Amino acid sequence: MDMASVTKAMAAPESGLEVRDRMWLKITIPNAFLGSDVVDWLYHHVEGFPERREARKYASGLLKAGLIRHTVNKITFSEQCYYVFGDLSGPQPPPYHELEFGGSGGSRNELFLDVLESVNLLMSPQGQVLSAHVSGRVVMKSYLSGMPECKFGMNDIAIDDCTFHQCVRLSKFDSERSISFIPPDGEFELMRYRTTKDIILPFRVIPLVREVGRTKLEVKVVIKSNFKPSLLAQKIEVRIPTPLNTSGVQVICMKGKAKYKASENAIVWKIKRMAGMKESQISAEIELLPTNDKKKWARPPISMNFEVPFAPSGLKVRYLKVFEPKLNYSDHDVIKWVRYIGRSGIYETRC
Repeated sequence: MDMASVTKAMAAPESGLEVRDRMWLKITIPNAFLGSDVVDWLYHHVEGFPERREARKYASGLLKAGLIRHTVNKITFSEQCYYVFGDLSGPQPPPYHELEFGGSGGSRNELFLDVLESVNLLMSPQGQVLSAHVSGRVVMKSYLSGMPECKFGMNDIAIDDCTFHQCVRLSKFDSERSISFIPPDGEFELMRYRTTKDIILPFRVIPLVREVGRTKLEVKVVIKSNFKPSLLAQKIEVRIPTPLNTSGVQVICMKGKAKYKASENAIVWKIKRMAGMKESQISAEIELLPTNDKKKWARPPISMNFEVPFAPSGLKVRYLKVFEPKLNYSDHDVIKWVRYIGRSGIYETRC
């Protein structure tokens, strides 16, 4: 078989080879294994080897091959030192520097993690959630020098299905709650996913519409923010659909502002931002012209758009270890920035 495929074998988290985070000096090497266990698993599970003296000659081949990188700069293949995988899957710009007072600040090495989810709901008049699911994706801007091996980890959250950027090693997710990989430079979609269980619904809408004769139609809708009081959801928009026979509409709201764009047959309520665990109300009286043969219909659900600074799925980033074998830097030298941006898609409540 080919060398690449062989290593890829040890790769599977279930394979024989033990691979765990080891700690040397102050540093902490991510997903590393002993050079011995490699020669072991090499012959024990890899056939075509006469003696263990041949299983080691091969291992030395993988080191020169690159499929296996030396934790700390060393040319000869030792067996009593740790190792980390290379690029098992299928350009040098000038670096930055810390600004000093006439001085050479250490090279720049930071990364950005963006968790972008979109919540979609279809709640019933009384709260009975009907539709519900979150479509998310984790994007990453990499500004790391060389080819540092990284280990991304989060909580575990019943994730449904998902894809992963090629550079992602074969990482079990039900037991690891962490995947490994060699980050391509620049920005890329580390992974994608979609969940439906245990989703956090930012807002809850309590719609109340009453009929008073024909000309009168009362409306009182209240929204309840649902999340830590410390977090503020901004760019909020509520869309309440008015009948077609609308003659005149009067609105009242203590917070934000709300207009009645008839050109769209709906009242638009815009709220600068709103804290957690809080309620807000908007009420309005709708005038109706006697309905002389109106189209066939039922009240379009009340849509809602927003943006909350957290992961509507419950996903939270626990850590992103970075380690460069060739160069000297370890996590301690890397600046890590995260940011959750949960937006809203089809978020409607049955009128």
